[PDB]
Amino acid sequence: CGETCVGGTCNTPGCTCSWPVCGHFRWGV
Repeated sequence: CGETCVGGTCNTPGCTCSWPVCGHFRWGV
């Protein structure tokens, strides 16, 4: 998605948290 969940919170509809950053595991956005 192009974000960062340094706090550990990125549970969005269609996106996952990837501390420090945020997005996915394959792409990372």
